[PDB]
Order: sequence, then structure tokens, then C-alpha cells
Amino acid sequence: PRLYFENRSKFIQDQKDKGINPYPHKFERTISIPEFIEKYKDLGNGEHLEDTILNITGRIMRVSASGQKLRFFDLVGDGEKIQVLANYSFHNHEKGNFAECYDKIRRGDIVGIVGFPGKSKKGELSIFPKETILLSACLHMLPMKYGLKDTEIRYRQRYLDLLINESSRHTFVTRTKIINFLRNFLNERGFFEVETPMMNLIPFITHHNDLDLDLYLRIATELPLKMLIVGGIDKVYEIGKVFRNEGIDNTHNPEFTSCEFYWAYADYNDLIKWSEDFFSQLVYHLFGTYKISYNKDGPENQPIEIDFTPPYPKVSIVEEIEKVTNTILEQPFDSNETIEKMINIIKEHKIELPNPPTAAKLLDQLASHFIENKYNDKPFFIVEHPQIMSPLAKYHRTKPGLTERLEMFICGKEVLNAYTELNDPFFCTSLEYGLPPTGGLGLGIDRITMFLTNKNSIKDVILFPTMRP
Amino acid sequence: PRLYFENRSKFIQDQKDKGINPYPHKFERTISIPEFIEKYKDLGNGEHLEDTILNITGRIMRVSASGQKLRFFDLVGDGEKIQVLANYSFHNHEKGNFAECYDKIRRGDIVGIVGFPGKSKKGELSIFPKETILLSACLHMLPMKYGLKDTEIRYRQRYLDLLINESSRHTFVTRTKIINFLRNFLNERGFFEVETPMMNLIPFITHHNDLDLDLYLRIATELPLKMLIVGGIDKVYEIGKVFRNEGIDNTHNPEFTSCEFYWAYADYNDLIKWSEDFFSQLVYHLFGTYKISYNKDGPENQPIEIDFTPPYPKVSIVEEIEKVTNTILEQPFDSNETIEKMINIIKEHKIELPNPPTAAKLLDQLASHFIENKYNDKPFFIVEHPQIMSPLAKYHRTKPGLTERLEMFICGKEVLNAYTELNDPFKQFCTSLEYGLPPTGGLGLGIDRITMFLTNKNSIKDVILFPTMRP
Repeated sequence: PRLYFENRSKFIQDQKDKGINPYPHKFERTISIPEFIEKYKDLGNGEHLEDTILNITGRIMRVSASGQKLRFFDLVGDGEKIQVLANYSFHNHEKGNFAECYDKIRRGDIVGIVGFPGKSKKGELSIFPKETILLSACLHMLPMKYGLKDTEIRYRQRYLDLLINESSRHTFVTRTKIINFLRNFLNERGFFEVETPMMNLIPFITHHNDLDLDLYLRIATELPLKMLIVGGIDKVYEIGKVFRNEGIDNTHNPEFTSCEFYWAYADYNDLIKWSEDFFSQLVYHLFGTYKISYNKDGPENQPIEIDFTPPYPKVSIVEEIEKVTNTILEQPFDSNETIEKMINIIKEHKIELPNPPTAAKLLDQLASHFIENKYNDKPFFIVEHPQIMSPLAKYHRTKPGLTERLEMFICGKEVLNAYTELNDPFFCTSLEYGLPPTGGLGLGIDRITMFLTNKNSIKDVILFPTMRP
Repeated sequence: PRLYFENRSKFIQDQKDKGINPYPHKFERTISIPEFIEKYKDLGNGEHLEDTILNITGRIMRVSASGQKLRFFDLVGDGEKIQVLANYSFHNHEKGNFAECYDKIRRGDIVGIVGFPGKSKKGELSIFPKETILLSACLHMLPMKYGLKDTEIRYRQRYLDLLINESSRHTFVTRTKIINFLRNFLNERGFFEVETPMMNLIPFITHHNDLDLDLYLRIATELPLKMLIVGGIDKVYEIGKVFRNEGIDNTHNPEFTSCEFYWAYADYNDLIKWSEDFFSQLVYHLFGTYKISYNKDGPENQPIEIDFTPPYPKVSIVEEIEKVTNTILEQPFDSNETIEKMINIIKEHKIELPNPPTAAKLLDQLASHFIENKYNDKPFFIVEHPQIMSPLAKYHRTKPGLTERLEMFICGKEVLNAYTELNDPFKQFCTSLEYGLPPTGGLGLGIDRITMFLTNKNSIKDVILFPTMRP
């Protein structure tokens, strides 16, 4: 184990002395494995193309022998596999001894191979080397599936994870496939991508040494973005990192990825139509249907189905709480007496942490309880939140005490938040130069990716999650 | 001035009790100003489309009057401009006084307009309102050109800049066009974009409360990118923010934007052609040729012509020094007396800051004097660097002391920097290398610096929407 190492190290020195470079400078490929597969998969069993000479590379993942006239390797690259069939009859002996060269090879080794394509007798697609040259050696024991999963080194050595586990590589592709989708989605709808400062002055604190000033890592991207709208970029967005300095767990990472866009002269039906479009067209683009399975209770429980077929419910938060709790407060002052009702509900009905007793805090727990877990079979919108809960959203045309806010929910997890902005000052300076009627919108990216890759931890959607040593 | 503001506020509280909402809820536009021009730009001077009723919104950038049946305005939207022509004849009197309405309107006001297309007699493209509403008001005196440039309020208030200076918004669109093009270029070549931490443990420091632990802000993306290569993602990049906790000025911001990719089984030739394909194609994508104008010494001075037509010159650094300084140094132990030979040059030749006189430091200096400013009529590659300056590149095949690094220069500024990685754990994360890192080529970019050359700027603050500015 540590012995495996020193022996490989010793081995590497001995090939340097024997006059070999175990880390040569360049081996020139002809083909990647995925290209080799598409071309020769449709070959026939036993078939050889002896007139085809190919230079290929990859990592050795299995090795096995069969008489020292015969040698077998699994070779991987780009998350696709083929077989190395080393036959003594084809081995160019002018370069070296058949068995002396092939007993050198170990699981993990990156090799260059020069040979021809073919299937074996059983129908297993293969490269037949005339020559095999080490490109880079694996000095450690490469572990096995079971070895990891479930282990913490999936995260501390994600490279091992990407090699051994076929499914984690697929997860990370999907996340990129999702982001590209999003970006192109906006771009088609005339939006405009921009970067704004990570660092500010409004909670992660860092010190700019020169300026002797404390700097502030962004929690959001709203403000610079709203200000660009004043600047007269009517459609603008940022896909980027934000930060929370809190606890670290399986739902909690120091840097999340957010997207936020602003949309001048865009109202409520507009934002909804967008959110409904985005998700129906994302999910379809990934899976070919609007229907997917998600393990809400983990892998040790069942999957449930989620129908991203539009349109989706819209649930007014106060209407649906009056309805169910069967008291009334539409009373668009939600304080004093109306605090008592809500407080009385919290204890009367089952329970829940009061928290510091703010009506907006009360309100949240009551939608958390009675609404957020309404629909699991589909994504839906909680809607027309009170002003008290939402200090930045323009007033509801008709309904007093109320906004035109929209949140999107999937399995009781928030995913999309949006509203038409409160443009009447009566950054706070920018607002005085005129901000037109505007719709803003923030997506949770990692969470969305958790759904579409069917993960229950965020570490499983972020390549290098932050980990206590 | 702060009274204008007092009057506008006053005006605003006055519309409310007059029974208006001067920040209404929804106006519903039929058309955008770019759409309006595109559509009606091929009209005939004088031609009116009175039947055709459009809605539209826009900021007011200008106001005149003409005897009070007439009122004129400039409206701007999405970096485009049109003329407002408010004629009493067409005014719809049900809604309010023609006079009373168009007198509230100030410069910097966002308005809904209902009206029809038509060119004037002069053939100036116009919107002719029958009704005009206030959406949101400029409560402040909106400055003009002259007003800003050359001011810090181009930065500390980037909206004003975006509105008034059409040549600034031109510029930040071009930033975006470039990064889109880069993104598209890697993608079309089978590269895979990814995201790595901005915070780590290895110079901006920030405490993490609940771990009672100091985190650090990333300076490059190279390390976790290489790891991804060992994980068998073979073509990989990130486009994103790196940081320096160093001094701020017109070359320096705490937040830069870099793109870095690794590419497996890629050599020097591969890296070179990459770079010459990219620059040549980027420039042709933006401008229509390979020839662009840059103002190296500023707008106050003359411009130069830079030709991005490939191929470009490859200048082997040590070689060119030996050829210019007419001394001979390599002697692939670049230390002791080799240092001296360089120091004497540094002394004998003009001079130059030694710095703490390190060999690699001495070598960097030499290159800035004798090479880096050789070409200004085209981009060229400084090439085959010492291992001593480049501790992370593979050795040259045949030339001792050297590497197969390439580093690109436009007008003596560093723009691109690539090299095949040193994969042998015994000539040097240091873990992962021991799992086998295939032969590989890495490459980094200065997005900002590149946007500068292509947006003809000399200041980084003219290419980053919100430069970090003394508070």
C-alpha cells in the first residue's frame, strides 16, 4: 500500500536508468476512444482491420492475462471504454519483449498504443497493439467502486471520483448542460450578460491592504444590476458566484451559483410565462420528456415523479392560509391584533418555532407549514406575498398590503424568486434618476441541478465543495 | 441644484394629491426603439402613418418648444435615439391639458408614449404622441457630455456613463461579444466549462466563522483544473474572476477576469495554432478585417495599426538576447557566473532595476528591455523560456534549461501564456500528480487586457463596469 508506492517509485527510477522515459514528451493520437467506438462498434465479431493503423491513448482500468501470448486490458478515456487485446503474434519484438513490456503495466497507467481495430470472438470491441508505451504512471493503488461511495474522498479527491464512478462524471456534465442551456435561453430572448463586483461594502469580510478598507463578498447581484437598467440596458443578467458565511452541511456551501436578470417593462404574467417556459424547456431538453424521478427521501427510499408540464399552479399565500386555517386576516395591516391571530395559529395548530415574533417571520412559518409542501407531484408558485415579507417589490395593483411577488417551488424547496421592482424612491441615488417598471428574477442553480441529477446533497453537484479537514 | 431636486420631489408629491401615479404600475409597449427605427427608417420625409397607433417607452434626453402648439423631445432606448414631436393638433384633450402635460416633462424622465410613426418634413424619424405619461422621473439634473469625461463619476456612477456616452455602452457590449466568442470557440472545439472554488486554503484573507478558519481568495484556476484532467475530463476551461490584494490604479483592479484551459496530449504547435486561430478569428469576428487601430500612448497622441493576420513571429528569448546584447548565455546552469553575465549587461547596458537580484528576476527584466517591445505592428510570441522562470512547465525536448512555453504580446503587454505541464512527480495537488497526469498543455488569458486592445482603451476602468474606487 505505502509499499506499492515506493515500489512504483523505484520502478520509475529504474526505467530512467534502463534508458526509458516513463513520462515522454508527446505521443501523437489519431483518435479518441469515443471516436474509435462510434466507428468500429458496428464492426462484426472476430473482424479485424489489419490495414488500419491507429494511435490511441487512455487509462488502464483492468488488467488480466491469458498465457503470455495473450494479455487483456480495459482502456478508458472521456468516460468511454474499449478493450486492449495484446497478442504475442502482433507484438513488434524489435522494440522489446512481449511479456517484459506488458507485466510492467498497472491499473491506472496512462498508455499510448499503436495498433489496429477489431472485435474479438465474443463481440467485444478492441484495439490490437503492435506497441504500447507508458505515457504517465499511476504511483498509487487506484481503489474500486465500493472503495469509495460512500466515502469522504469523493469530495477531497474528485479526480478519483471522476475516473472510477461513471455516474458522477455524468452528473457534472448535466450541470454544465444546464447552465449552457440557461445562458442561451436568455441570449435568445435578447438578454445581456454582465459581470459585477464579487467584492463590496455592505457576510464575508476581507481587507484590502493598500486602501486599509474592509471589503464585502457579495450575497447577491441585484443592486449593480438594477443600476445597469437605469443605465438603460433593458434586459441584463449575471450567472456567477455568491457567498454565505454560515454552517457547512449537505445543503450548505460557502459559495453558491446564482443567476439574476432584470427585465424593463416586464410585469407578472411575463415572469411566470418565463419561469414556465424555462423549466418545461430545460427538462425536456435534458430528458426528452417533462417527467422525472427524484429521490425526495434519499436513495434508501423510493423515487417520486415530478411533472414539469406547463402551466403550473399559482397559490396566493394569504388567500390559501385564510382558507385552510379558517380564520381571517386580510386586514392589510399585519401587526398587533393580526400578530395575535397568527401567533394563536402557531400553537393552536400543531406547532412550530415562533422565532423572534415578527409578522413577516410568522407569515413565513405559516406558508412553510401549510403551503410549501402542498405539491410534490409538480412544481408550483406561491404568489402575491404581503409587502411586509417583501420590502423591495412594487405594490399590488388591486390588493392592499400585498405585492405581485412569485416564488417557484419543487419538493418544498425554493427554486425561483421574482417580482416587479418598487421604483418610487418615496444605489438609492440611482433610483432617483429614474428606474422604469421592471421585473427581477433569481434562480437557485445548484438546487435545480440537484433535482435534475437526482441528488440530495449539494456536495454531489459542486466539484470541489468546501470541506473541514 | 439641490433645489431642482427639492422641486421635483415637490412636483412628485403634488401629482399624487392631484390624483396621478407618477410611478404607475404597468405601461404596455407595442415596440422597442431599436425596432421602431429598423421598421420606419425607410420612410419618406414628411410621411405620416396616422392610422398606426403604437405604444412606446424611453428616456427623455432633450427638450425644446416651438410656440406651444409644438414641443420636441429626444427619446433614447437600448442605446438608440428617436425624435418626439408633440403637436397640439394630435393631442387627445380628454386626458389633460396639452400645455400642462408637456411642461412637467424634464430631461432624464422615463415616459410612456402613445402615438404614431412618421418622419418630419426634414425626414427626421419621429414618434407623434396623442398621449404621453410619466413612468419614472429624473429627480436630479442630468449632466451632458462635457459633464463627464474626464470624471470619476464615469465609474462611481456607471449609469450616467451608459446613458450619455454611447461609445461606452458600445464598449461593454463588445466585452460581452468577446467572452461569448471565446466561450463559443472552446465549445466548438470540444472543451468542457466548469466551476472551481474562489475560496480555498493556501492574497485576500477572509475568516470563516463557523469553522473558525481563515479562507483565501483564489489567484488562478490552474490547480483544480489540472486535477480535473487526472479525473479524465480531457479538455477543460473556466471563465471567471481572480483576485490580487495589491494596489489599485488604471492598470489594476482587485478583481480580474481570466479564462484558463487545459488540453490533454496537446503540444506547443497545438497551443500556437490555437492562439493564432483564436486572435485572428476573434478580430475578424468583431471588425471585418485583421487590422485594427490602437491608441498606445493615449487619445492625446497618435494611434497605431496592429495586424492580427497569422501567422505571427516566434522569438526565442535567450537566443534574441544573445543576438542583441551580443553576449552568450545559457550554459544550462542559469546560476552564479551566468547571473553575473546578465547583471553586467544590466549595468553596462542602459540600466534597469535589478530588484532583489534573482536569476529569474534578472531574466524577466532583460526580456522587458530587449524583447517585449520589439513588435507593436502585430502580436508576437516570446518563446522557449528558462525552466527557472517557469517552474511548472515541462522541459524542452532538446534545449537544456529551456521549456516549450509560449507567451503572447500585443504592444508590449502580456496577453496569452501557455505551456505543456510538467507531469513527472519527481521533477517537481502534488498528490494527484502521482495518480498520473497525462501530457498536457495549459493556457491562460487576460480578458480585460484583451478587451482594452479591442475597445481601444488604455485604462482597465474603461473596460470593467464597476471599477473598485476609493469610497
